[PDB]
Amino acid sequence: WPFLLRFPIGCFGICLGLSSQAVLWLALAKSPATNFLHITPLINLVVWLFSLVVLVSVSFTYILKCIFYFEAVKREYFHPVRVNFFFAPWVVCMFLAISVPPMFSPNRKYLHPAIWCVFMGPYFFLELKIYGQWLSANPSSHLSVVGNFVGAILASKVGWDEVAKFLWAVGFAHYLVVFVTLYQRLPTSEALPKELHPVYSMFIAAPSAASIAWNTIYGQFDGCSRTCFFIALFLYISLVARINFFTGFKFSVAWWSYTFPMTTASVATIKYAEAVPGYPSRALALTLSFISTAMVCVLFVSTLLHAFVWQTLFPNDL
Amino acid sequence: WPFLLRFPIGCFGICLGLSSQAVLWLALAKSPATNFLHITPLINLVVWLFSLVVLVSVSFTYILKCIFYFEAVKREYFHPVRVNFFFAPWVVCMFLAISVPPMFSPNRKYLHPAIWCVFMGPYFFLELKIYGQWLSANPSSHLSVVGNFVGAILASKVGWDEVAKFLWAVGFAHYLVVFVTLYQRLPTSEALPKELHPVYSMFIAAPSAASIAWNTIYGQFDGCSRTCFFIALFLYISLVARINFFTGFKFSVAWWSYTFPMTTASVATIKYAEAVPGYPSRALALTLSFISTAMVCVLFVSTLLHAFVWQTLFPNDL
Amino acid sequence: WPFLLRFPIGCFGICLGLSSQAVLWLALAKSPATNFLHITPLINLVVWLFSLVVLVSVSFTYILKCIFYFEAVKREYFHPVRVNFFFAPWVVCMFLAISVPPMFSPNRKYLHPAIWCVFMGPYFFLELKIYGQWLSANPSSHLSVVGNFVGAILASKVGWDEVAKFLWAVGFAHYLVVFVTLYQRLPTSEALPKELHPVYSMFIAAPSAASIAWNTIYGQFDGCSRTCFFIALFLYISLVARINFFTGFKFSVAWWSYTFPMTTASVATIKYAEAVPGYPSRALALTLSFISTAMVCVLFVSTLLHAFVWQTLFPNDL
Ligand SMILES: CC(C)CCC[C@@H](C)[C@H]1CC[C@H]2[C@@H]3CC=C4C[C@@H](OC(=O)CCC(=O)O)CC[C@]4(C)[C@H]3CC[C@]12C
Ligand SMILES: CC(C)CCC[C@@H](C)[C@H]1CC[C@H]2[C@@H]3CC=C4C[C@@H](OC(=O)CCC(=O)O)CC[C@]4(C)[C@H]3CC[C@]12C
Ligand SMILES: CC(C)CCC[C@@H](C)[C@H]1CC[C@H]2[C@@H]3CC=C4C[C@@H](OC(=O)CCC(=O)O)CC[C@]4(C)[C@H]3CC[C@]12C
Ligand SMILES: [Cl-]
Ligand SMILES: [Cl-]
Ligand SMILES: [Cl-]
Ligand SMILES: [Cl-]
Ligand SMILES: [Cl-]
Ligand SMILES: [Cl-]
Repeated sequence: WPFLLRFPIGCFGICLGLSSQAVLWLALAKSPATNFLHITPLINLVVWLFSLVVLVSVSFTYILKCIFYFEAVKREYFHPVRVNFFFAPWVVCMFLAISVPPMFSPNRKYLHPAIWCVFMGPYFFLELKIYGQWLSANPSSHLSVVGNFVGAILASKVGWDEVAKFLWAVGFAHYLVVFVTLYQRLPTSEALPKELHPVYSMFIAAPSAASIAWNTIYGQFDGCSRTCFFIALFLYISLVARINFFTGFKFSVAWWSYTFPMTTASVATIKYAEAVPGYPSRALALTLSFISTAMVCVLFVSTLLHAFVWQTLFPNDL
Repeated sequence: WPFLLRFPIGCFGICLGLSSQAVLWLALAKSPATNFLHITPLINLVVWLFSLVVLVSVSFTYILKCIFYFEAVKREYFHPVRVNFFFAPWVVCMFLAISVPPMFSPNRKYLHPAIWCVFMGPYFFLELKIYGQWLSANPSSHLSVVGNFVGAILASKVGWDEVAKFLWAVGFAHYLVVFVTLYQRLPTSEALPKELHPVYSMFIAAPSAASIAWNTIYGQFDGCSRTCFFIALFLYISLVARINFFTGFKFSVAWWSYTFPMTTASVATIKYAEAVPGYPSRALALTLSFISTAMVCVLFVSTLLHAFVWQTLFPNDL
Repeated sequence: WPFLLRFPIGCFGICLGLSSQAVLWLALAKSPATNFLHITPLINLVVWLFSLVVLVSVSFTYILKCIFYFEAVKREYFHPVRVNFFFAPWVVCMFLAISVPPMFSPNRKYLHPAIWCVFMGPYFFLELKIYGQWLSANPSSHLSVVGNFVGAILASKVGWDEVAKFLWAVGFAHYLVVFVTLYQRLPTSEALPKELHPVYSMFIAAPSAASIAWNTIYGQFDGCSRTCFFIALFLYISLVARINFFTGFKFSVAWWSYTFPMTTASVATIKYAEAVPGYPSRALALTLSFISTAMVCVLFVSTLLHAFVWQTLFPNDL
């Protein structure tokens, strides 16, 4: 009935809509293969702050939710679906950490190693606790895959090359089982808003994160980064082709969780253009970046215009 | 009751018996490690034409089947087993495309790129349609594995090295799930003609096709091509050892679908001899090629002598 | 009722407690990264003989068991759990073969190839027979994984580099399915002595054996050996963290089968220190070796003091 009680966790995904984008506009300002466009770095300055403000506000309201109604938090945690959203704040904070604007650090040779330890203490603690709790047959909504690759990226950025290999191995081990189990029962059309958002978006995006983590850790675009990227591209093509355009769709706030895969799948190709200099690669990167940015912007406008003039966004007594 | 109605799709496999062989006799005429044998290229000329004629005749009779009795085609398509034979004509045509005799093209530096696009338009269309139809728990008789590796070979031959990597990645992704699911319930003895031919032959042959596609695309026999080939060899050894010779077997026209794996597993070793010059490798390649050719020839003679003098080959009202 | 009838097969695991250790004390006497410690080779001399004596005695009593009560052997073999112990003698003998003290062979450039063939005749025969018997849905207690990597190590030591690749490929193929199937139902706490010892120890140790076999066969610590080792380390960390220390545990003779994984996971890190010269790697190797040796010694003392003064070690009429 009150505002605090009627608050879904999916609001974390809203941050995932923006923070990942904050990465891409940095790459377009520093990509050696995209110097034809005069993309000023100032475009990155007015996105990182917005993402940080959104994260701060959402974390604030969630903490105010926990301090008052603990029974709601306990009920939400003990769910077969909503567990995957408990890794969201760490991932969003890590994506914000990677994309610091150049103005803050004139010489960012290496970031201080405190942030990585601070952000992987609780992450491994929560992951181990969740896995142990669930272990005591569909092990697809209780294992984390995306966080390991982002952590490998962060560790490589900090300066611990050796550490990031462990995270990459753990992420690969956790991803193989999920890919084996889930692919046989992949959701069909007219099921995107059918209470599966925390699961099927971070399964077509993790293949792309590996293509970035491996390239960052090794520095050479070998065959390892040229296969996971193509697997992600094939999945993207399958989703684009199989969807039913004739049936159509209706607006939902839950669509914000499906913008992360296509947003993180364009930095992969913009970092792939650097390896193979050619017209098709640059055209593909540009068109994917354009469509991702346009969809993000139109979704933001729609959710802004559907929240203030009308007060029907928040469901009551879920 | 009539000839047109009583016509199984497995006739496509007959082409798979010959066209793949047309590849091998080309390799034996150009293998640098098999120049001791004075294998004239003329042996390849009188096999490619035969395979093309067989394909033309079988395609003709199948088209005449479709134009008259559409209900039979609809019933055959909506089956849990017979779907896998709907990828056969494209694979056979592609194998015929790879093994063009040298006489036709005096300087075959690169084939024209039209053929690959013409042959992968419908192939991807059909694969996507079939997967989407089945998705809407044994996902082993509705996914294609062999076609991707042959397409990678064809794309590498044409001149698009970059394209063939995508097909290789897709084939690997589709093969891993099939290998995981099927290996736990591998068919036992006295079950080869038990209505499973479209499935278990293209599971012990796809591991060998990768060893050829990777070598062709990269040009160096690295460790990637030295593991899938050994997996295929181990599967071959298991089939040879476990089969019950005491029980015996009876002649069946359906045996023509099991000659493709051993035929395509000998070009792998004849292209593996080129990497490691040694007596055991050459002996293994020669003996596998000999046994495959002998079995193909004896099967052809048996099916020819069991078709004209006696009119009991075609079952009535399946 | 009699001694011969009341004899479990798990006694083979006792040899696995010692023979693997005989390897480690050899490495500490020859590791270029552990020359600070003045570890004399004499420590290896008084362990290999002990392991050989234990193996001889246990094999003797098991043969005397088979010659008298064949029905007991038949009943033990036809069990859903006890099959995995039928590969133990070959593995222990192979581990004894690898760790021959230097004094016996002044110039051990290459071992004679007879031993490998003698030890892989029966091994492949038994593996194929067991797989064929079981095939005619939890395929986790009838497939062998560890033996292939040890065989690859032995073949590389003998001088047949090419042969050991086949064993590595077979081991990888058999391990992938086991890892996929078993990881979803990994045993929880208070279940280590719950009649699962032949299964869950050789699943957290096989990942480490690959890191040694690949390094031995190729001679360069590439990325292949730096991922399976980390997977094994992650599994080790998960076991250490998740176990319930508050509940405690009671002594059991069956604990001897769980000392093999941590014993074979320390030679991996002592051979990993040679690739990356650094303080953390050496400290990790030293502490793992110390804890493994201490646990082995305390378990041996406990099982010696629980066998002679008290006669309650052997259960009657299992
Ligand atoms: C969707 C993603 C996140 C899951 C991971 C899929 C893997 C099964 C793929 C991705 C990268 C692929 C590997 C990429 C790099 C190599 C090394 C590669 O080396 C070469 O490229 C040949 C010679 C050279 O250039 O070094 C040989 C194949 C192999 C092992 C590939 C095998 C299959 C791998 C491991
Ligand atoms: C039956 C087939 C079709 C399925 C594919 C099985 C894969 C799981 C195998 C086949 C090739 C193997 C890879 C082959 C090549 C490499 C790179 C390889 O590089 C080396 O050979 C070491 C140093 C060098 O020579 O480069 C390290 C292991 C690895 C990744 C192997 C890991 C396991 C792979 C991917
Ligand atoms: C727990 C174990 C026993 C199961 C095996 C897990 C595999 C899926 C892992 C282990 C080694 C990994 C491979 C290790 C070596 C390579 C080649 C590697 O080459 C590089 O390291 C980049 C450039 C170079 O240094 O050669 C690229 C990734 C890849 C294929 C890795 C992909 C994933 C592999 C095959
Ligand atoms: Cl970036
Ligand atoms: Cl996740
Ligand atoms: Cl060829
Ligand atoms: Cl297929
Ligand atoms: Cl050793
Ligand atoms: Cl085992």
